[PDB]
Amino acid sequence: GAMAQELKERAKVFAKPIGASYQGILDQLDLVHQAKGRDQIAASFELNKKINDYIAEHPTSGRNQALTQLKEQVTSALFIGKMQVAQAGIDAIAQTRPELAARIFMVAIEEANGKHVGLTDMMVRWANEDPYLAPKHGYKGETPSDLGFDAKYHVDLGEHYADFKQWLETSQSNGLLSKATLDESTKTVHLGYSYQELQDLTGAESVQMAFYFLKEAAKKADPISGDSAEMILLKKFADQSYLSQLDSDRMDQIEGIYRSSHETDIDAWDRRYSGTGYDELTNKLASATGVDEQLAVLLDDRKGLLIGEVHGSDVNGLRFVNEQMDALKKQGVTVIGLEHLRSDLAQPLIDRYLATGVMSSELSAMLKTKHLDVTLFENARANGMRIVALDANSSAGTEHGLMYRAGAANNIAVEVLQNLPDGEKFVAIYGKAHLQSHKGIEGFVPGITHRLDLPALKVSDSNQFTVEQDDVS
Repeated sequence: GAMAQELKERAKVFAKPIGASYQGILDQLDLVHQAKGRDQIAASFELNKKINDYIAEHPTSGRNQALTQLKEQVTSALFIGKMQVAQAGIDAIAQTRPELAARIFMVAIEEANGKHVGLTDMMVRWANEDPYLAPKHGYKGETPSDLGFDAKYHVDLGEHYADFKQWLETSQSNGLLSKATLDESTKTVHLGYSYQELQDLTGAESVQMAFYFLKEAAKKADPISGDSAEMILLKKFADQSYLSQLDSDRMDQIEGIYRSSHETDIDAWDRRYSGTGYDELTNKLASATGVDEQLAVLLDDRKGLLIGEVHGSDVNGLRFVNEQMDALKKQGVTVIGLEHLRSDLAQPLIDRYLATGVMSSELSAMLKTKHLDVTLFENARANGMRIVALDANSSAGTEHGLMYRAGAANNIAVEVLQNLPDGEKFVAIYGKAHLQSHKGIEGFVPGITHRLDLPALKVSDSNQFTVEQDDVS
């Protein structure tokens, strides 16, 4: 009958029933109403995204222009006054990455107040050109709370589930990969390790095998793009909380790189370790014969030592520290720094060994991977010294990836080696890649040497120290 369907129709023209995607907008509004600080800003950006997503799927919906005005009101409230100066860049990122735009938005507020001018454009340029800041969906859905750890990935293995299960349980029976839980019902694995942390445990054949089937499983999920296995795991199987952690940390490092370029006194460094300062130091160091009085020159009002090693053999640093450890102890050295290990996981393992005297399996696997002598850790514990890991959690094809690592290594070196107890020196071992400063078109990052006010050193097979010159194009 013509009656009804018509009666049904204007029941809709008046009060249209709440759809599944309009409800998401109505719920997103409640977040804008209740949230404070940065969360409220991010919610507003997420609101605009859900509005823009709604209009695309539903062009003829009558809610469009009502939502369009709503988006206008929100956008105007956000970028009022001096905030419109960087509106274009931020709002462009907010179209795909609301939470990332919010972090930059907070910086833009401080820059509207005169603080750290130029940081906003730097963080925008990074978010547009650095692949690691590209839109990363990750895994969204049901996540277990039974885990005794914070899962970084939720990888669906599929056909490689059987082979992964074997090498995982083989590793867990050896005290490796403890933070990992399987689920055959979904054939997924709740992994608590990053791509970088697994790579430092590949010294054990059991882990490297499981690492293989993991990387292969990711390539099955996305063989159409040019993304590496590491990138796929982030875009497809990464935990949402972990992605927020990575984005937050990566924003902090850019801000760290920014402040390093203005506040680090390079003028004093070049006067002390370059030109005349380099000549005065080299000649005074050359006059010293034997190990002990050479260390006296190098630690003459200097917080520590920076010895460099390059790729291949080149391990005089690791050899000198192990053999002449008490010679360092005499000079006041109490800390030994290694760039060979990543701080986030290696440091609790090292501290537990230095305290109990028992080396865990996970630490033993790391030492095997990085070809580190266990005798070093034994002599360090016997001498009451502390070994610290100095590497960041970054990758080993853009320039931004190298600048991130160079800056993140600086922050680690600062929070560990810069402010030791008065009288305590240190001996850190870096590659010659970080003892130098990064001078690229896309930015500048001061080297470890600059932020720690120390020269770059090189020790020969005859235990003779020579001061390396700064690499400047």
